Amino acid sequence: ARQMEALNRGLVAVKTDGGIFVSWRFLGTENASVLFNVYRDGQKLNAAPVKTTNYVDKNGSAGSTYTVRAVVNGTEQPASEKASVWAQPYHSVPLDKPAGGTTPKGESYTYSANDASVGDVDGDGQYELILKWDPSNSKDNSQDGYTGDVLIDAYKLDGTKLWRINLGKNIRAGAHYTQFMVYDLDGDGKAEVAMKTADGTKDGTGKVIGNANADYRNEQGRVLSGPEYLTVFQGSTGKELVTANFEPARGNVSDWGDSYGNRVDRFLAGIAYLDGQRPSLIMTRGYYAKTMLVAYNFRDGKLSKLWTLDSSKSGNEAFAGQGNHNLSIADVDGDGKDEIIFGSMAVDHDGKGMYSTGLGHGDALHTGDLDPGRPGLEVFQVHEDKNAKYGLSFRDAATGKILWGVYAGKDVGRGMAADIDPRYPGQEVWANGSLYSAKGVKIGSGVPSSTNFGIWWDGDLLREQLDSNRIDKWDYQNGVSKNMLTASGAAANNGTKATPTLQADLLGDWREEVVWRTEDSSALRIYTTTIPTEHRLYTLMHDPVYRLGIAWQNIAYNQPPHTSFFLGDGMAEQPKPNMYTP
Ligand SMILES: C[C@@H]1O[C@@H](O)[C@H](O)[C@H](O)[C@H]1O
Ligand SMILES: C[C@@H]1O[C@@H](O)[C@H](O)[C@H](O)[C@H]1O
Ligand SMILES: C[C@@H]1O[C@@H](O)[C@H](O)[C@H](O)[C@H]1O
Ligand SMILES: C[C@@H]1O[C@@H](O)[C@H](O)[C@H](O)[C@H]1O
Ligand SMILES: [Ca+2]
Ligand SMILES: [Ca+2]
Ligand SMILES: [Ca+2]
Ligand SMILES: [Ca+2]
Ligand SMILES: [Ca+2]
Ligand SMILES: [Ca+2]
Ligand SMILES: [Ca+2]
Ligand SMILES: [Ca+2]
Ligand SMILES: [Ca+2]
Ligand SMILES: [Ca+2]
Repeated sequence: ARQMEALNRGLVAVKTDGGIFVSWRFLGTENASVLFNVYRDGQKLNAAPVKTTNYVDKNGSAGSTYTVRAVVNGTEQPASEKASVWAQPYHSVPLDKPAGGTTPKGESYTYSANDASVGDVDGDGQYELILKWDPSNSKDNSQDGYTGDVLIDAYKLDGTKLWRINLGKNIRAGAHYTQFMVYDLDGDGKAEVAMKTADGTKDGTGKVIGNANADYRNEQGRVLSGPEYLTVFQGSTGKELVTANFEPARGNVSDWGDSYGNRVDRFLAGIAYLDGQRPSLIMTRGYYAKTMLVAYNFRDGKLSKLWTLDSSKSGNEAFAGQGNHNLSIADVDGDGKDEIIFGSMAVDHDGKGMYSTGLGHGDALHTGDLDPGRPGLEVFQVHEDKNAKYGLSFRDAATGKILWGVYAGKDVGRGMAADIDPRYPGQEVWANGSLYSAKGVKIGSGVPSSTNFGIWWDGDLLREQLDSNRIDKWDYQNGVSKNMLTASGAAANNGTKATPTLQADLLGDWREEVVWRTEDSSALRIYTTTIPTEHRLYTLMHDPVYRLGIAWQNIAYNQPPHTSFFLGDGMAEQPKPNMYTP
């Protein structure tokens, strides 16, 4: 059994024209025989216990409050936490927008709300939002220039700002720099926050790490010298718990494949259950050429290093040049322990390189049960090298064997995987203007109008699409996308990537919520679906691959999360998660 979060009922109630829509979690600790009673202000609404974890109360009002009681072995359990009614289709979390600044070159910049993650920092079973702020002069690794400070905040859903960490002048702003992990690493029931830090990083209590005044910014506005640190911060306070020297260490900038400072600063990170029971922290560096991955534990108040994979070591040459601007984490070989899907290569739970497809770097990656007729997980990936044998590859996750691929002869920058067509079993995949079945059979002539995120939003087991401030649904019979939601007043992030601040099943039933910032970053808006469903599934945060996907969603070029099992049309009934909570 794996350590997973002790979650509350996640009860939510939302005003609609047809009454109050109520939804809640089916928890990983609950059996299939569990049913529910719904109460409005202490009065039961349903004559018989309901199975599905959504309910429409036609008689409810904006002033109503709700509780749910589980019915276990014929006996009603204590009431859930109380839920009030959302007067809007989204819940707003007001933000403390940081003031703008000026760089040493006299350039002004302002802040916008950017990537988020979630963790329960106080252990009450409700997630907090951990938000990264982005200065308007943040930089790709290919670009020279100074950047504003990167700020990381924690908010409760009620709008309480718990803390701000300022990573300081020695941490450059941009997609590929700070990769922040939020997770209960030590198993006490409370999340911590881990990331790369430097001299001058200021914790949530205002304490500066290392050499407070050291300035290692070069004239390119890059930080290519000086110490580098790894810090675990307390989730509730942002206080520094432990700081160690960061590995993978920089060495020489040129070790990584250029001298101007691009390849050296290509970071990814993850949470992986390397021991099959408890989480470990993964920090990576490099992917275009030299590539390193290091694993750590944070347990019993100590940070410990577990292993290193270094492509520059004799025997590891095949593990250079393969990584994406993203990764996945999953138990692919069935031993209960997590492996790392690092673009075109994979790394075992003990840090040993498993395989490389040799197809090289790409920009999108999907690891899940894509072909439910083929035992094991599958990885769908796209490839940037115009001379790659395949521009899109669909492989056995464990062995790396290519099941099918298609030559593109060009950079294929986007690819998606989602069950959008029930006429073909399993998840469809699309890239480079074509849609395919899980078996590689081209379907029709179109593709969905986005190739970004997949989201479970409506009531059916097919997956919808998310891009920018929109949720769309694929009309598979007619081969066209149609809009389901346009979140007016909400904005996506990261320029052409057009990503939400976060997509995750963070409250209510199994459908995924979306967190988008407002245009002016004065608030985050959490949208939860009010489309009824006949289906009950365990909260996705209790799935061992989905939960890990939420932890890495922020990293570099944000990718959508996947479940460890096939969730889609014609799916088998999912088994209870094998888990315990702290
Ligand atoms: C942009 C940058 O922001 C902070 O790190 C400090 O105020 C520093 O002096 C300034 O140069
Ligand atoms: C306010 C504080 O001032 C100095 O100690 C450093 O510049 C540090 O990075 C900054 O956070
Ligand atoms: C400006 C922005 O920066 C990063 O998020 C990505 O490179 C994206 O494609 C670009 O549009
Ligand atoms: C939309 C906007 O685009 C780019 O300029 C930056 O990457 C920023 O972080 C993002 O939110
Ligand atoms: Ca909490
Ligand atoms: Ca903890
Ligand atoms: Ca495994
Ligand atoms: Ca293994
Ligand atoms: Ca790329
Ligand atoms: Ca499979
Ligand atoms: Ca399908
Ligand atoms: Ca659906
Ligand atoms: Ca939900
Ligand atoms: Ca990102």
